[PDB]
Amino acid sequence: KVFGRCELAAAMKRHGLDNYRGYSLGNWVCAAKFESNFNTQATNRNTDGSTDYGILQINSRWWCNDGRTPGSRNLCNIPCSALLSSDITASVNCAKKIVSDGNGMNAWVAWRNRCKGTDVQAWIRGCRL
Ligand SMILES: [Cl-]
Ligand SMILES: [Cl-]
Ligand SMILES: [Cl-]
Ligand SMILES: [Cl-]
Ligand SMILES: [Cl-]
Ligand SMILES: [Cl-]
Ligand SMILES: [Cl-]
Ligand code: NA
Repeated sequence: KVFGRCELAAAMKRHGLDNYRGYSLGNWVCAAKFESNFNTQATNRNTDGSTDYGILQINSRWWCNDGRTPGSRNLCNIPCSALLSSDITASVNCAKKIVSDGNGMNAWVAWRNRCKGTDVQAWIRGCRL
């Protein structure tokens, strides 16, 4: 599924991400824009052989099982395929564990490089939330 901007803002609010760990909804929408362009089916292979999955590009190195990332963990206790669903519940539940892990949203390098410190409220501007 390719979400629209306000459609994703609304889904992320419905699943309790807005202000989760103090990160306003615009931060989460911005992170999803630059990680996946709002596409739930996005996958990207890392140099180290791990893969990133879904709207928030969650990595098989730590968070999900894909069966092809040696020495990896599955800390969200999910198949990485669950992160590619039209329903964002698994991505949101896993993202909540990631952002709790101690470095906040810096875990998402695209958030650090493209969203952190910017006018992230622009991402939810005009949305009926
Ligand atoms: Cl957009
Ligand atoms: Cl915001
Ligand atoms: Cl594996
Ligand atoms: Cl594990
Ligand atoms: Cl699995
Ligand atoms: Cl959803
Ligand atoms: Cl933080
Ligand atoms: Na894994």
